[PDB]
Amino acid sequence: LKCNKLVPLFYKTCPAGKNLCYKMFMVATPKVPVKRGCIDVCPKSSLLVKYVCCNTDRCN
Ligand SMILES: CCCCCCCCCCCCC/C=C/[C@@H](O)[C@H](CO[C@@H]1O[C@H](CO)[C@H](O)[C@H](OS(=O)(=O)O)[C@H]1O)NC(=O)[C@H](O)CCCCCCCCCCCCCCCCCCCCCC
Ligand SMILES: CCCCCCCCCCOCCOCCOCCOCCOCCOCCO
Ligand SMILES: CCCCCCCCCCOCCOCCOCCOCCOCCOCCO
Repeated sequence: LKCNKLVPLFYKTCPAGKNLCYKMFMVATPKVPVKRGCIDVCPKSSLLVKYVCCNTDRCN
């Protein structure tokens, strides 16, 4: 699996066990992702922080 990094023109290959890509962002500014990469479990979205997870190449 491949996922994009903070600057989406750059990407990486996930290590074993991380079969999800993710994009994190502050709920009030959803067009500015503050973090991106590979993860194993999709983090729990809270009141102020939202996470979008997906499982296909450079989907985040
Ligand atoms: C011998 C040397 C030469 C080797 C061959 C050449 C290639 C070497 C490649 C080396 C690098 C591969 C590993 C890199 C993994 C990282 O890219 C990615 C980055 O993913 C995300 O990137 C985002 C930014 O774009 C954020 O930083 C995320 O941060 S966070 O908040 O989610 O934590 C971060 O999760 N992951 C990490 O760095 C994490 O620390 C990975 C921790 C979990 C993987 C290691 C433990 C796996 C479980 C092993 C259990 C026992 C069986 C192991 C079987 C596999 C054996 C073979 C080795 C596998 C090694 C995997 C690294
Ligand atoms: C662009 C495709 C990459 C495919 C390989 C995925 C693993 C990449 C490992 C890191 O890149 C290795 C080659 O670069 C040599 C230096 O390695 C250190 C990299 O440090 C991380 C900073 O570079 C990325 C900058 O972008 C920041 C996030 O947008
Ligand atoms: C700086 C002023 C502090 C005032 C404190 C006293 C008044 C507090 C009133 C509001 O209390 C609300 C409940 O707070 C509970 C603890 O906060 C947790 C917030 O989590 C937000 C995201 O959770 C969303 C639901 O998650 C469900 C499981 O995924």
